[PDB]
Amino acid sequence: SIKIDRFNNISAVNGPGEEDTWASAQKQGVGTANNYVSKVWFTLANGAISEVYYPTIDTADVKEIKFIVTDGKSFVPDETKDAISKVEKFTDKSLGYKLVNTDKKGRYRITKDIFTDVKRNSLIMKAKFEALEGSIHDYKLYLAYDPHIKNQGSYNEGYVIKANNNEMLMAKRDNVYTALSSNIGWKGYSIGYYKVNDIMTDLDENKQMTKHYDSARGNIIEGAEIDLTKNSEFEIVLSFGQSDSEAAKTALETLGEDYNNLKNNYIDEWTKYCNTLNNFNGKANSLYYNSMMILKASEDKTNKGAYIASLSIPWGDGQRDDNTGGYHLVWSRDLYHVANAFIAAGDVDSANRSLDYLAKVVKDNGMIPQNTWISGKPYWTGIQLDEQADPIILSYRLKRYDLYDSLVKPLADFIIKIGPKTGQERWEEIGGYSPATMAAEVAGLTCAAYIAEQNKDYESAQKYQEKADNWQKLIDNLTYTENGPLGNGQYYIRIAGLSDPDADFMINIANGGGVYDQKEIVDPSFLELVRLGVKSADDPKILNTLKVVDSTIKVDTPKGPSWYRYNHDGYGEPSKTELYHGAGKGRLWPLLTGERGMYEIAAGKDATPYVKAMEKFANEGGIISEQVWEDTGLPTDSASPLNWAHAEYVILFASNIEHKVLDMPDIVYKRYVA
Repeated sequence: SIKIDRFNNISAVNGPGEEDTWASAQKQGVGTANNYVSKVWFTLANGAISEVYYPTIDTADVKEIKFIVTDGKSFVPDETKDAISKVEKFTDKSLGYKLVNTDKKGRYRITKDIFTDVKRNSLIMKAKFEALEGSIHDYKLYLAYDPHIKNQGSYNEGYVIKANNNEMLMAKRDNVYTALSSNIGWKGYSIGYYKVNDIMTDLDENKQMTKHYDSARGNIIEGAEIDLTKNSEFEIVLSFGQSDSEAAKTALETLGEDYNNLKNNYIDEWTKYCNTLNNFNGKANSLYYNSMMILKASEDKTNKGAYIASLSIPWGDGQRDDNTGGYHLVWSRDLYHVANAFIAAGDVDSANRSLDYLAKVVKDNGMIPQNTWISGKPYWTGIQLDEQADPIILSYRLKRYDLYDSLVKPLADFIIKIGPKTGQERWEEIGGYSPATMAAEVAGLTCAAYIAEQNKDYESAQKYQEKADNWQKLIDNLTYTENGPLGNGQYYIRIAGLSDPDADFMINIANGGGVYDQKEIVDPSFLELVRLGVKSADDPKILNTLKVVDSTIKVDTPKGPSWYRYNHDGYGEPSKTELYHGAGKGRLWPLLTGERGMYEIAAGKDATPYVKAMEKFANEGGIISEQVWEDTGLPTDSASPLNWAHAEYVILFASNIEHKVLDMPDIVYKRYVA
């Protein structure tokens, strides 16, 4: 079959190396083959491949793969920080990327083509080096691969082998192996310890490879020099496997394939998917398709229906390298919104798979936990009522009345047992009576009653609706203050702790936000009331709240308007030069710009400016972050892409064209807002 020869000629010294961190969460791009066979996902940041996942979407194995160039005499620039990167996709209907990194000093230029092998688990990167000033022979090019197998940078075992006369740098941890190869091979290799004797450190001192270790374990960096005199353009392949032979064999198969063929196959698969989506009479734009592919690419390929929140590690630069994947979890709320985008786009199958995933969760838990791993196992144990309701609402829109016994009834019964109060509202920080959460509960029980009737369970149907009607009539008395310190004192507050929104009640804001009276805090989430058809867009209580919200937490950035989640939000960078580590300052959410746009449509007004604002908030790669700065409207180091925000953009974009709220459950609207 294959002839692999391993050798341990020289082991690295003075390990295990210093501790590491993940890459910046601001991504230039994300991708994966549009099939379930190729279980590899990649992300791009700062002009280079950042985290790479295998064999599941919540299993990061790589921190970075970047190029380092030097003249072998003095300067040593790291492309990820000493060069300007420009990103563009192969086409508007494929998650394939081209990167052009131009040295800030204009000495060199590196161009990359990145995508995966549709048939096997391998990441491909074609690259070419160009000498802008002087001659190419005056430069040295080195590749630095940083493996963080199974979500951790420490204790990574690195070594070198030879598969069919092909020198591959190997890395392993438990059952996960990686193989790094070159179509033209390496001019030299070395596996050293991070910040000790790694390729980067070796160059800072010698500006050329001095060490050539072929073994190491800990926080390692697998470096290699590219023989430029042999070819300024080459192909780098990274394969994965559950063994040395598998990884190596996979790399050999990918390398043996014709480049253009692999690339075209990758693009065609993605294009095929895009062309299956509604184009809205030719109005569908690039951001629409980009958003839909990103969502499509956010599903685990083993646990189908498991869509994650974001394929990034927020403020990763400041996060320690051990076990990280906060946004790599499944939230019923985010999944619900993502499913709505798939529905709006015409990909009903994807929405149903996500619903069936949730049905599986309810079967094993009897309810929806705060969030779960992609496997379906519960993670956090917070109690969010809105999360118990959304799957019911989705069951209704997908007309999946077959899930009544396994999904609808258990969740509806659970909600009636503990509602209308919630353990925590959608920001997952505080409990009480929330207009957004109660809106979800009313909509969910109404949809549950509808489905119960379809199943001829009239007893439950009546029970559910009666509860829904009762809670709907109490929303105002429980969350609408008329004694607030803001504006005219009349508005829905973020959340009430007691059964009287006019009473005094101190709450503790998360992330070091401080202590304030419930009446001092407003949250744009109240618009969920109208979004779900629980309240009319022209209800004077809604308008009154809007005045207070825009006077306190609205900001017109040079990219357009956006809003904070609520006053005194601390979930974000404390300053422009500091990363979020638990206590800082919450920034603007393009997600909320989209939600306001959706409300405007409900109010019978043009939402184009909100569509345009979201478009400008997206970066060069068409990726929308969770948060953006108030002064420039540019992305912070928050999670990106924020799948929920892309889903919101898709729904807003489409809704603004149809002139109606495409994801609002009609029976709820007809009963309360019509």
